[PDB]
Amino acid sequence: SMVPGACPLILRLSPTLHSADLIRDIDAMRWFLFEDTGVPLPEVNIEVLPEPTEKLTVLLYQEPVFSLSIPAQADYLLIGADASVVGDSQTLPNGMGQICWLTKDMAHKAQGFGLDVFAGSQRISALLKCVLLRHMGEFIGVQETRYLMNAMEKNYSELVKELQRQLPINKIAETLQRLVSERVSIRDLRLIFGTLIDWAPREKDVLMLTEYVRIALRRHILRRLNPEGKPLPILRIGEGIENLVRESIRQTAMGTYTALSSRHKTQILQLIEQALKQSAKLFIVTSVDTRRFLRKITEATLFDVPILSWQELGEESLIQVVESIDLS
Repeated sequence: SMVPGACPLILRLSPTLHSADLIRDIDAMRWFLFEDTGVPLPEVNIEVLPEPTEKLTVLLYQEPVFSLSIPAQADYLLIGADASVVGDSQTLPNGMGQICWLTKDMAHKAQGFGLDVFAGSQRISALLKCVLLRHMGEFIGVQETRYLMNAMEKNYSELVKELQRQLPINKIAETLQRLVSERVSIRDLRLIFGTLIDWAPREKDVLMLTEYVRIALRRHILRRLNPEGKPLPILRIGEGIENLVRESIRQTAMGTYTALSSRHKTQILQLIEQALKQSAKLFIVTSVDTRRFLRKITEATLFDVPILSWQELGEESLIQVVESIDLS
């Protein structure tokens, strides 16, 4: 008893909406998260609250980040879809999306528009999943990279045994973290390990190895952003900002970080945020030698905002320059 080591993931439910064949739903949820994003997740212990408040809490390493109260009338949960039908709209914490509760007739009407709607137990799964995608970078450390590299040795022994003698594990783990953080799938381990073996002796910076590994997954990146090959509602950055960041980066040579002028950071942030309010959804483009720093700036907010570059863009990808930036 009193063993050290917190519990990874645990779900607290009121017994009014419990054991409605929830186990199968959460299984089928994680068995799909795995093949969607590669990271394998741990089992989900479920706790029963002797409570009347019909509440649910999802505790992450014995510390809470999601807790919601479901009204009695709630049913036929819809999640952040179009405003065609509005039964009851709601906003989630930390900007994790918006939900909407629907009536049966409104649910059928929504289904008519080709959307999807959940009811019964599957609403719990579709909400838990929405919670997890926001916190996928938590389940990748020095101890899970080892599990992946031990699973591989079944069929790729001579590849991992050759990757090991080029990098220490505490850099492979960092690279995988930097990748899965930006919602880039890592299910193709063969290609990542190959690209890491190629460039390892020529470079000792994980922050650069990540960029090189990122260039090589153009198909696996674009196929997800732009199904059926539609033109990209892109944006662009201003040459002044590009140059400013360019000289700021070299301000330090060893740490490889950029000296920050808040009297430029703040303006860049506000100007970008205002520009996105024009409904230019995603696909901010930038120079190759700055994308990492640009994402470093934004990650504090506006998460789920892709920051691509020209190298990740195919020679014949269909483009529409919808906006441009003037600050300098």
